[PDB]
Amino acid sequence: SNLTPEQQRYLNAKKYVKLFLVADYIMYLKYGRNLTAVRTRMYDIVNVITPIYHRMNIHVALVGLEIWSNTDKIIVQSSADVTLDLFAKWRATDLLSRKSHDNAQLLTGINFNGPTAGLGYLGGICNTMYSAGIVQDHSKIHHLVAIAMAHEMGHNLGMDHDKDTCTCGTRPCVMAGALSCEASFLFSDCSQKDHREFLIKNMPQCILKKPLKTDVVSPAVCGNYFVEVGEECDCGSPRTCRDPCCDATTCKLRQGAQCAEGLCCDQCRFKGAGTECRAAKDECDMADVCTGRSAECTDRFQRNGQPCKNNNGYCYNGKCPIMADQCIALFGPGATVSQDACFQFNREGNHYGYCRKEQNTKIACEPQDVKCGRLYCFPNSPENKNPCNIYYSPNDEDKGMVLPGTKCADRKACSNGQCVDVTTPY
Amino acid sequence: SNLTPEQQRYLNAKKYVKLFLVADYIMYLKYGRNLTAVRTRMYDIVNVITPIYHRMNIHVALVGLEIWSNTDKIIVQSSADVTLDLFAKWRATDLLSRKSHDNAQLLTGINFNGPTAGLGYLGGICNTMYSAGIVQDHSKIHHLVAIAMAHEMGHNLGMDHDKDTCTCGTRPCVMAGALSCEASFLFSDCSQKDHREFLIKNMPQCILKKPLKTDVVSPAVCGNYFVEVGEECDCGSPRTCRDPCCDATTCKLRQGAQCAEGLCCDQCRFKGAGTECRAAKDECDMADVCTGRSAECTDRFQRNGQPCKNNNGYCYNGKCPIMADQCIALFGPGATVSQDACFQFNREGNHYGYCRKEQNTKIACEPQDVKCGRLYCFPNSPENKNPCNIYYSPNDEDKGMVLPGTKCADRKACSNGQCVDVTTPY
Ligand SMILES: *[C@@H]1O[C@H](CO)[C@@H](O[C@@H]2O[C@H](CO)[C@@H](O)[C@H](O)[C@H]2NC(C)=O)[C@H](O)[C@H]1NC(C)=O
Ligand SMILES: *[C@@H]1O[C@H](CO)[C@@H](O[C@@H]2O[C@H](CO)[C@@H](O)[C@H](O)[C@H]2NC(C)=O)[C@H](O)[C@H]1NC(C)=O
Ligand SMILES: CNC(=O)[C@H](Cc1c[nH]c2ccccc12)NC(=O)[C@@H](CC(=O)NO)CC(C)C
Ligand SMILES: CNC(=O)[C@H](Cc1c[nH]c2ccccc12)NC(=O)[C@@H](CC(=O)NO)CC(C)C
Ligand SMILES: [Ca+2]
Ligand SMILES: [Ca+2]
Ligand SMILES: [Ca+2]
Ligand SMILES: [Ca+2]
Ligand SMILES: [Co+3]
Ligand SMILES: [Zn+2]
Ligand SMILES: [Zn+2]
Repeated sequence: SNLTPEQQRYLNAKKYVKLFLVADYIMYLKYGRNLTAVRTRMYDIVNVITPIYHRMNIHVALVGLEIWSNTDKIIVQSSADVTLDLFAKWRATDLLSRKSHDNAQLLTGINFNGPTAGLGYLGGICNTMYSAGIVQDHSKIHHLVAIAMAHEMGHNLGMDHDKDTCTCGTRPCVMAGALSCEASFLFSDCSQKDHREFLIKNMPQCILKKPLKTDVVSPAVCGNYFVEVGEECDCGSPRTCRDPCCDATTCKLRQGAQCAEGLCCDQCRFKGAGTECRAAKDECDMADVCTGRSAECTDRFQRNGQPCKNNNGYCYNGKCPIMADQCIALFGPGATVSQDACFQFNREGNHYGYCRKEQNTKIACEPQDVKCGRLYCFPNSPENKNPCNIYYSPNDEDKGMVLPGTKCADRKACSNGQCVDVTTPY
Repeated sequence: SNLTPEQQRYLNAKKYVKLFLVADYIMYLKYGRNLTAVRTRMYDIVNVITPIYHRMNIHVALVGLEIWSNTDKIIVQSSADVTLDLFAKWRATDLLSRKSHDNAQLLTGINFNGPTAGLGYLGGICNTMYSAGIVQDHSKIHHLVAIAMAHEMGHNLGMDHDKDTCTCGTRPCVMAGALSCEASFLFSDCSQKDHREFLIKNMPQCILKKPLKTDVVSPAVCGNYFVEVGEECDCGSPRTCRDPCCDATTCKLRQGAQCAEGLCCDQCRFKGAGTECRAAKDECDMADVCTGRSAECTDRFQRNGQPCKNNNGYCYNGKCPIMADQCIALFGPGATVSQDACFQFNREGNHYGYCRKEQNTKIACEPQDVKCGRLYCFPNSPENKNPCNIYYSPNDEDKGMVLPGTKCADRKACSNGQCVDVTTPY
């Protein structure tokens, strides 16, 4: 109730963690230079992690797998801390450059200094440079290694270590700071909360996108609640399965049934074509309709240029980019758009003030394209004595620039560093 | 059901296990190419083993450590069975030829196929071809890796897996078929009995020899029940120590104490000079007496020459070496000394028949020193057609020759490939 319609809508949204596992050189050697063995080892670990996170309304999906059999791609060392750091960086510049994934975990055969069996950036989930974690293949029992991985992933998802009071049952919980073969596959009531609050406050977007059945590289497992290649539906085990449209025993649709789950499926039958499946959430969202011959129901948004937010902007691919909200995202609450005069600094085409970067140079904004270059904000505070303040980033000079589609005038929005009319398909 | 003098005598003897550990290349990489780390690992493991086996009157002592930091000497595969064989043969071939030890254990970071976490020949202790075992550094907790090694060594000591009727408390025992991370460091009642029986019906001699304090390659540890360099005594950990003569904390004798161990040590004091500390086992043995100013009991014997074995041999360093028994030792029962004529082949000076080596050459025997070269025996098998038979080891050529002090002529014995008189100090 206290949660915005979006927050509640976010929490209710099923979660997916497109995971990308990585086995290091020692893992390859550890398993007799047998890629099949290493690969299988990982698959199993996943078969333990998946059912664990189901109780968190999160489906871990192995969308990728890499075994450094020819040689490691990062200086994996006894220092769990350094290893994590190097792994994350590699993951940010190398891996993410060729394979899109929500989180990556490193399974190494090396032995980290001290009792630590893994590390994972707290809340780093979805984050390009922090949604990672490392785990030592510390025990022969893969069930224990999986828990270790779930632990690290637990951190990535905002969860902390269980404190004395925290409980999940009569045995230790995944987030217990110390392992043991008496460890369960349950998260303490604390973890449950920490996670929830984390989600509410951050709402990491990436964990919302469901991977394609083909994106999953893990051997299809019937009963894991996820329809994988070769399966028609997955409602879990015959005992837990609650969908009459599916045969939990073989993961196949039952005679007559055309679909099992989905917004466009009622009583095991494709909803009539034209029937609405998803209503409009905002003034830029367009109610979705069922094709009638499919089980899914793609999402569509209003046509760009559609006035939104009391005529303060124009819809852009479902969103309503306002120059005001952008300042609040760059500097925080209370932040406001600097007066017009400020944007005139874009006509200088200097290091920060510009509109477009054709090749690598900087083109000064045209007198009528100023509000499309660098965004000048002003934190509405009785302290700040500067009306014009920009948000620069040495790494990305685009960061801090007026987002595309941002209303730069009446019936106009920024396309490519220029204030153009919103009456033209953009 | 009864126990023979030699058996009881053997049982009472303090047992020692000069262990040699070997780490594979993966172990090297598994610990960041840090020899200190790998050594420390092996050291910690021995620290857990020692106390376990002491309860068995067995003092484990690390007399050798070899880390294959450059390359493995054998092809360590995921097949435990094949690795055990390769290692067992390597030891019998390369290792034993470089350093003497009672038993070797291969600690590898490789993962064995299936649940197997180690392997070790049954009752192969002291055997040059079977006193070996392979252990997987499967867990991060060296405690479980120690129990694993203790388990394999257990087999080497004639111990077998525990039956559901065997116990050692509430926790599972070392020789438990399944390795629980809650496993204790105790041996089941069955384990202890099989061991006793094994020792009685075998009496592996190598474990009777105590390792010189200078042979222990492992760092001195006050509490390892072994008086190493810089220690006056070692009653184990200060917590378990029960010896009223030793300061378990400093491994120093307490005030008013002259000793803590020794046949000539009683109640922390030296037994008075003259006191008997050992009876004569055979006819070539002389009762031993305490000096009064020492805790040890030197085992003196009869002067070499004393008639023994019903006048078939002459005492030699506490033993009565006679060809009669030698043949039986080399070719089993029924084997008897061949007829004089045979020994003539020793004059041959050829490949096998000789009396002694200079360096690479062999000084053939002479008409009299003939019966002091290669021992000639013959099987009593009716199907036998050869009177002169020989035992020859291409590995060690000395093997098969007549034993020193062995009664050759009448009142003479073999000294150095020569039949010298027994009256002369040989
Ligand atoms: C690589 O590892 C795989 C297993 O991880 C080995 O294949 C297994 O072989 C056994 C028979 O000994 C089968 O019972 C298993 O089902 C197989 N595992 C599966 C499902 O692949 C394979 O032999 C190893 N490679 C080699 C030849 O060393
Ligand atoms: C090589 O391995 C040894 C471990 O045997 C490391 O030494 C340890 O260093 C830590 C400090 O980080 C101490 O707390 C431990 O007590 C040390 N172990 C012992 C007993 O030596 C050493 O730092 C490693 N070297 C490298 C390059 O990492
Ligand atoms: C197998 N090793 C373990 O169980 C050690 C135990 C431990 C860590 N710190 C300690 C301080 C005192 C006593 C024991 C420990 N803990 C770990 O590996 C945990 C480390 C962690 O919290 N990583 O984020 C991750 C694990 C939960 C998978
Ligand atoms: C960590 N894995 C284990 O505990 C497995 C369990 C196991 C062996 N055989 C089985 C058959 C069916 C199911 C499980 C097993 N056992 C071992 O590693 C034991 C193997 C052995 O007997 N070595 O001599 C050595 C061990 C005591 C250290
Ligand atoms: Ca499935
Ligand atoms: Ca829609
Ligand atoms: Ca000691
Ligand atoms: Ca004596
Ligand atoms: Co003792
Ligand atoms: Zn943690
Ligand atoms: Zn066994």
